Amino acid sequence: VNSFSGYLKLTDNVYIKNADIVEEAKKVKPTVVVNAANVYLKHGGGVAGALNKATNNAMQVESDDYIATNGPLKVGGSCVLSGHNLAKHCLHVVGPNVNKGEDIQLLKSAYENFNQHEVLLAPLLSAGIFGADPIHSLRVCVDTVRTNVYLAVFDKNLYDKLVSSFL
Ligand SMILES: O=C(O)C1(c2ccc(Cl)c(Br)c2)CC1
Repeated sequence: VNSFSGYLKLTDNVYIKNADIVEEAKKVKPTVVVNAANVYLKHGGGVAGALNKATNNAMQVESDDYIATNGPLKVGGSCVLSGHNLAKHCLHVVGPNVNKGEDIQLLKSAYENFNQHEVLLAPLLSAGIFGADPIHSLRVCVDTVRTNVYLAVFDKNLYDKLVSSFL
């Protein structure tokens, strides 16, 4: 039993809700919140910009030190950093950005990072400003993630479309 509330159950391990991931993280304080990161951990907009804003820029400060030490992530890769006031940990995951020409096949590799964590609060990878079809992202999530994932979808219209079209 966990504290996630109001989710629709899609499969044995995947759950979904129309919610602002920032507000959901502040309420649940999950062990892991997933960020929709880029390779530079520049949290400018989309989910990343919103999460970073909620940390009063502490996420960005920590991320800049991470990059200075380690260099950029790979597309499809991830790193674990602090969750600050939102979660115990933040798993920064880089899905391919279609608006940069990146290979959509890398979306499966991106979701594989979730399997290293038993339970996660997450957005749909490569959705929103990353330019992929969120219906496809949900399909890849369900077919790749085996651990327990709670998906927050900000847009109500999109949430209803994802549910109504789910096979
Ligand atoms: O939750 C949402 O509405 C969606 C999303 C996902 C990731 C990012 Cl980065 C942004 Br922006 C938006 C899925 C469309």
